[PDB]
Amino acid sequence: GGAWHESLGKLLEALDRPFFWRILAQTLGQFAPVDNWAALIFSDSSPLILSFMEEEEPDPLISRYITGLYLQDPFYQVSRNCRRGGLFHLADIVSEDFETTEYYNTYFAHYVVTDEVQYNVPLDGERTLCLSLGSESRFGAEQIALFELLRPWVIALMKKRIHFEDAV
Amino acid sequence: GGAWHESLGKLLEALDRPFFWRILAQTLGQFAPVDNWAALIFSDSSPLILSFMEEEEPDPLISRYITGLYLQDPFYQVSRNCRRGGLFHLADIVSEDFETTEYYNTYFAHYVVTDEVQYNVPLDGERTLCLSLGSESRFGAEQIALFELLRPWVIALMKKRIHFEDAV
Repeated sequence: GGAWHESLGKLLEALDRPFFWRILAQTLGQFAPVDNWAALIFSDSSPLILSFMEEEEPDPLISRYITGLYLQDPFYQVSRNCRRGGLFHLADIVSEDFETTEYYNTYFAHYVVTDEVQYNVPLDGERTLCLSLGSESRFGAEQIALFELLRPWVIALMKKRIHFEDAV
Repeated sequence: GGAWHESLGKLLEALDRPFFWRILAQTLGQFAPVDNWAALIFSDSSPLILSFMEEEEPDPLISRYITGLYLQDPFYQVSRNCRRGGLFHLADIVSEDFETTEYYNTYFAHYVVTDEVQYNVPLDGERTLCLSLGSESRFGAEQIALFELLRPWVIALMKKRIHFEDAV
């Protein structure tokens, strides 16, 4: 104990700061091999990217994701199909032709690499706030178990962060 | 473990709700004999009471506190003298004539009873956000130690709660 309370305080303190999502991903990365991350809102229009690890001349892959490739992102599709939200692991939500999509060979291979989980937080009838955590290795059952253990306050925090998002 | 993460989630979820201070005091009351509580902002004018356990025909003692008796409250005086804020325990901050003040025999005896601690969070050069936790028994060293252990995220949370206070 001890160090966890100071970690929590630093995370709560960042709730109204630009680097909040970086601190949340780094906090969760203490329990799991989080190698990349993105925070975004899915909806019936283009995804709104709130923050991501490699954020900055923008990579044309980001624009391609926003203007169409996100339609092939299994995590976007689950946001339309599982309207209660939750915690999703890549292997549980892919179609069989996932590996044949352009999304897989362009955006995914670069920004996610191997495995992914996402916290999905419905914001209203149309919008879903999502925190994607990617790994160059695999998230195992012990990591998924941890993500579920922490989920009560992860999703509470995410929902409260919306108040300090200006694009929203 | 386990139950603590759900407690934290319920507290973070309440951050924009009227009952936030009640949930914070009840969360801390799991570690200590918190029998009463109040959240308030001290300044160079009258105290602004944000929430308190017995909140509701108002007790004329509350009005008396706000219009003058707070000047004899050792926790108000420490907010003027210790401008970094912190965690304060009653016995460490009283004057010797504390027990002879009207405040002691009227407001304190009713609303606090025996012992008190307060988290003090400076808001600017003049205002101090305070969470008072009172007990009909004494807070011992083990309880003070706990309050200090949790303090990093208690005060981070308190500061963030200001965004959802409308009177402010």
